[PDB]
Amino acid sequence: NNQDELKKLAATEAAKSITTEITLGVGTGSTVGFLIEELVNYRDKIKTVVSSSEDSTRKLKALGFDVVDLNYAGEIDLYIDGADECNNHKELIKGGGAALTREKICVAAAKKFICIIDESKKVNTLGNFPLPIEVIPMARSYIARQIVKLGGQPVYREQTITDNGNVILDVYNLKIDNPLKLETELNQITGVVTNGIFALKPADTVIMATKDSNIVVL
Amino acid sequence: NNQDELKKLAATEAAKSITTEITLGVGTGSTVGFLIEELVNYRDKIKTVVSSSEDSTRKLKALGFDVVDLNYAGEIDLYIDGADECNNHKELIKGGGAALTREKICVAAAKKFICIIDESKKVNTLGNFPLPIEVIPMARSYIARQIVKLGGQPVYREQTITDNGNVILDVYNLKIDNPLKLETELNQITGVVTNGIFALKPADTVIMATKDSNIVVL
Ligand SMILES: O=C[C@H](O)CO
Ligand code: NA
Repeated sequence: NNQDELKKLAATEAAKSITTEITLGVGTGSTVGFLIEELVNYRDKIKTVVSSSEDSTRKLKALGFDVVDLNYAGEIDLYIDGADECNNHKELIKGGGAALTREKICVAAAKKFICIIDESKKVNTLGNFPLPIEVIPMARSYIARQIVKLGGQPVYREQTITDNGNVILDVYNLKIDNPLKLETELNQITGVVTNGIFALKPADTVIMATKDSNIVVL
Repeated sequence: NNQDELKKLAATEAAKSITTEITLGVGTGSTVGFLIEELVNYRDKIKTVVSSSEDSTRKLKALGFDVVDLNYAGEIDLYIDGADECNNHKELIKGGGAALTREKICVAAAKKFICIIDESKKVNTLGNFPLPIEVIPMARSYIARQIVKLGGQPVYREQTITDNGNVILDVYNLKIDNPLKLETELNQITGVVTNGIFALKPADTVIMATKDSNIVVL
């Protein structure tokens, strides 16, 4: 297997979109890890870095990058991040491992979002990967009940805490054939901070490393 | 303290709805302070107490009530709270005391929501009192910009952190003629934790103390 080589390929290809002086936004996760290492070749163009997690921030600072709060940066020119799932319309499930809320905020504040994935993330319909939802701890049980009513199977990630001080519910069993509609419905549930459907603002570009080490750009 | 007398009047009237043994939900603020005080008369009827703020929890425990986390309380039977504004359809603006998120969660989980106000909170169109919006800190400026596109004037509430570790934007200039629509569209903004429009789940009962010390029930 060469999943790491595919991740590195997609990350290396994406970094080439850094062609001018920008405020760069950086995702979280294993694929982004390869992207972060590649950024040492673009120091002349990276004016400002905004980070979606403390894990990414730690890695970026170790490489000599000046990571600033989004409030100080204003807007991101280019945000680069991975995904758990990507469908045929560049709509994503994100937030599996960490950073759901700040990743979604970074995407919102970014003029361009490039998603980097290996082929295993590519699906026709979202939902096989469980949907992460970050929730206010006090509302966890109420929200789980409302998700049951929506047809999902909610599970509490017991003892997990986000860097926003919140908890996570994973939703299993969902066939998400209408991402726009379900992302909207979940946003309406009191106590939901963020849900992991990235559809209302999808990826602008998807760089996919294929099983044969080719690059396909959606 | 004429207004204080009106608030005590409204709170005393609401407390009389505690007729059977219930799971009680407690709001936040000066009006609720008079209700909490009155709760000593209803001890034998209050099995469980859920609190909407740390401030209310300290007060409730100072009077020897057992404050119970909503997750093991399950469903609130009766929630009593105040508001910043109440229109003609029992749709509210809340969050002047910065506790809107947990208050909104309590309302969602409550079988009956009783809102207690003096007549100065009664309006025909919501929005003259600034709409509070709880916001993930890193998303503050981004959200401020989006609020401007909705015709609002966002002002960061200085030196204020919520029980949930978040910041508040107070939004001026909105004429909220369709609170259901605006509440829905603010829920769609990435980084918004809770907005202070209580309309999709309005109050079930409003108890209003008028300027001539009478009680009007809406
Ligand atoms: O405490 C002040 C306001 O009633 C918050 O809703
Ligand atoms: Na939200």
